[PDB]
Amino acid sequence: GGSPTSILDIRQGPKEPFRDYVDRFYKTLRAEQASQEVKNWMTETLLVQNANPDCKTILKALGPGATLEEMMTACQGVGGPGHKARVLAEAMSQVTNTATIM
Amino acid sequence: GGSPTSILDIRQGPKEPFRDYVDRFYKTLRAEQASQEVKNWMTETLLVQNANPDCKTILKALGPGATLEEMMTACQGVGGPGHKARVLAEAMSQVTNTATIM
Amino acid sequence: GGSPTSILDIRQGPKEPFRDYVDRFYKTLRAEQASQEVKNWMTETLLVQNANPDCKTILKALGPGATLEEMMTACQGVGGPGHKARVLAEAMSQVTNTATIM
Amino acid sequence: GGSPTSILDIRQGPKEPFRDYVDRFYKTLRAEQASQEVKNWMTETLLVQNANPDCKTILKALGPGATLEEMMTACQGVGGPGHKARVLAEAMSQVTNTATIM
Amino acid sequence: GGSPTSILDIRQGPKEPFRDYVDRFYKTLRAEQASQEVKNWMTETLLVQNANPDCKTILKALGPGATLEEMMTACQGVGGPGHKARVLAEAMSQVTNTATIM
Amino acid sequence: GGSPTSILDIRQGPKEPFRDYVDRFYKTLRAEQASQEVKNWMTETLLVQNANPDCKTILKALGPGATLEEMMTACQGVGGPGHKARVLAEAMSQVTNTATIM
Ligand SMILES: O=P(O)(O)O[C@H]1[C@H](OP(=O)(O)O)[C@@H](OP(=O)(O)O)[C@H](OP(=O)(O)O)[C@@H](OP(=O)(O)O)[C@H]1OP(=O)(O)O
Ligand SMILES: CC(C)(C)c1ccc([C@H](Cn2cccc(C(F)(F)F)c2=O)NC2Cc3ccccc3C2)cc1
Repeated sequence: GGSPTSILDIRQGPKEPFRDYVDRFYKTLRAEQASQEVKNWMTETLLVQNANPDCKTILKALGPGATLEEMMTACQGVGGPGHKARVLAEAMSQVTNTATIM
Repeated sequence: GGSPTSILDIRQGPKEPFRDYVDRFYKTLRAEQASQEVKNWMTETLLVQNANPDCKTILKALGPGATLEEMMTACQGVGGPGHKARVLAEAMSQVTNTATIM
Repeated sequence: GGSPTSILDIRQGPKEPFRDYVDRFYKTLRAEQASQEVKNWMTETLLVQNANPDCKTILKALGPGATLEEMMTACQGVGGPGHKARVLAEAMSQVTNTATIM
Repeated sequence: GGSPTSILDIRQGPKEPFRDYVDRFYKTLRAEQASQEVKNWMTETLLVQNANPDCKTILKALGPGATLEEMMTACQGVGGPGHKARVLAEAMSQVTNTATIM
Repeated sequence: GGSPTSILDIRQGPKEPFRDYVDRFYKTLRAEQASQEVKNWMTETLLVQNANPDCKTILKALGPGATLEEMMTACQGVGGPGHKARVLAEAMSQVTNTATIM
Repeated sequence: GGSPTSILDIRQGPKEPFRDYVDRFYKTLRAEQASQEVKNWMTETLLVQNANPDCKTILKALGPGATLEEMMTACQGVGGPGHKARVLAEAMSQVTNTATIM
């Protein structure tokens, strides 16, 4: 997108949820002086790309075409139980098994 | 319901308990021009969906038709580490032996 | 007392200490319009039932009628080093051992 | 003690360190209307008893008669890396060995 | 580097995201009275050495020459589920294997 | 120490990084009433002894005579993801290995 402040850097921390950040990506767009085509594009390309790898891995898992409502339901668990319950055990139970890796 | 800010996005944080969020859902509802029925429908359909996979996993667990008194009570340990006394110990002990999942 | 803001909903949080809730419950009772016996009925009836599973499980353990000095201390362990150093960490081996559960 | 607020209940949270609370206990003493000796008695009896089982277990370990400088330095470890590193690990391997407990 | 309060110690906290700190590194460069060449130099020379081993280890992961955009995406992995779940799931299970180490 | 607030004992919280505690140790030295030599004498001794057992052990571990700059980078690695990744990884199996301890 490249529009100042609004999308070149609007990013989601790790504790910052996918839900709170989308506003950081929207409310901030309101600040950029862009055309609606300039913004809507910014919501498709830069949203998924510059936002929280816990969830980007979910945005490419759900994959494109997911409405934000889809990236919303799944990336809601970003957090200690929803995601982290599944994130700690995936690496923990994988490498333990590292003699054989699927 | 699709009413501004409340049912379009009122949400429950992964650290935010079933109570703080319930206050929000109830609060921004006072911000949308809504009748008594406008809000009663808004509670059942969105609260369960747009709210923290922890409580959301409990609300379905409660079985629809359970008064909020129950969504409150069951989702009380919902919590920062609270509910999770059951969430981490399971994910950490079901996947742990080899591959057996029950 | 079924008093507004004070009992019907006063509730201790998960990340929350027995203190601040006890303070919430206490501090607000003056705020309700009740009779003296009523309030006393709340300190004994609600304070245990509507507060923080790390600690509620304790209150039910030390038991009703136990001096607050006793409730306090045990529930002051709630919170990382006191209650936490013990329980899930033990829950790891309770379900690992799940073939046999005592 | 019984002097209003200061020593009847001044308590140390679980995550709250020995210094943050000791400060509460001290400062709150300045506010009570106690004789010089009243307060002196209070610093001893209530500082060790109503303060965070992590540090309280330490104050008992150091042994009564230790100056606060000693209670302080020792209790500073209360916290995740210094005190928690030790108890989680010990509680974990002490009971794992459960057939034999020393 | 040694320029006024910018590079003397601008350091990323262990829990401070790369993103949050880097600003303290940027705006401070803006905040000092340096020449344009000094600051450009201060970016590469100083941002990596003084930036939180979680990310200072990532800046090693990208491999020098990566545009900061790469440092941004990569260090965005700094965080609990992405970078902490890897050091928690890796370091714990590696040394466990200490009979044999690769 | 004995100078006001600064060196009598200035202390670091567990989560308090070397940037939240030491910074205090710095800003506060400008306030303590010390001779130019005093402060130089106090910046060495008190800084290492009264600060965060993780980092305190680091400052002693690098070995005296190291520049503080050498203690700063070296103590910026205090922290859960960074520092706890290393000690959490070891303490758990250090004792598991208790049949043989090296
Ligand atoms: O900082 P501590 O006193 O050592 O304890 C913390 C704290 O728990 P408390 O609610 O009891 O204060 C965190 O709470 P937050 O303020 O981060 O919400 C909790 O977080 P979670 O509920 O999200 O798990 C965290 O756990 P973690 O470091 O896994 O985020 C847990 O630390 P311990 O599990 O290490 O005791
Ligand atoms: C090993 C130790 C650090 C001590 C430990 C173990 C596991 C717990 C908790 C389980 N548990 C235990 C006591 C009190 C509560 C409270 F206060 F939070 F309700 C609670 O949930 N379950 C976490 C919830 C959570 C969140 C994110 C990552 C891991 C876990 C496990 C906390 C601490």
